Amino acid sequence: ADQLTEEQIAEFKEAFSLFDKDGDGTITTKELGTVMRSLGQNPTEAELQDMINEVDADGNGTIDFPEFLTMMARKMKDTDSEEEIREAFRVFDKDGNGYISAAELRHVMTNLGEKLTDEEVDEMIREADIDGDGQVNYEEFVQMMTAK
Ligand SMILES: COc1cc(CNC(=O)CCCC/C=C/C(C)C)ccc1O
Ligand SMILES: [Ca+2]
Ligand SMILES: [Ca+2]
Ligand SMILES: [Ca+2]
Ligand SMILES: [Ca+2]
Repeated sequence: ADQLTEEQIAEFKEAFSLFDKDGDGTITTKELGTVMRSLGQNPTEAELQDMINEVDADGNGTIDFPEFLTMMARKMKDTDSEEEIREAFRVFDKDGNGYISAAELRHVMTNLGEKLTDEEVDEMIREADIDGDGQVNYEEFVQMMTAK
């Protein structure tokens, strides 16, 4: 009956130590690839794999913690985006009473570009999602992103 639970939040908290679990403190593609299990199959990493090494190839396909927070901070917007996404609810979600499915989401992602994989969302939304029915909405948008 309860959709929001503390357990769900703990997942993100635990994942924090999961990345460094490999060693004392290090962020590498191997660590990220591990998360693939919780997501079953998230190409998002496959395509990015090259992107990570490219920008990370400055010294090694690994990123230090001091830079990890900065990178995630800029890449991921704080929870304050909730208000910003609020305006996007009407435009992003025309139906309003309805939610965007994975199939419809793909069409939107296509218009954006093709830098990332096309399957990332199709499979990521399939496993990582408890419902498995794939659905995106304003309420979920806030939980989707959380830099802090
Ligand atoms: C540094 O590159 C990395 C960035 C992230 C951050 N992860 C994300 O941004 C997940 C992608 C969000 C998918 C959005 C789908 C919408 C259209 C519904 C994780 C690991 C990394 O290696
Ligand atoms: Ca490490
Ligand atoms: Ca680095
Ligand atoms: Ca929709
Ligand atoms: Ca869902």
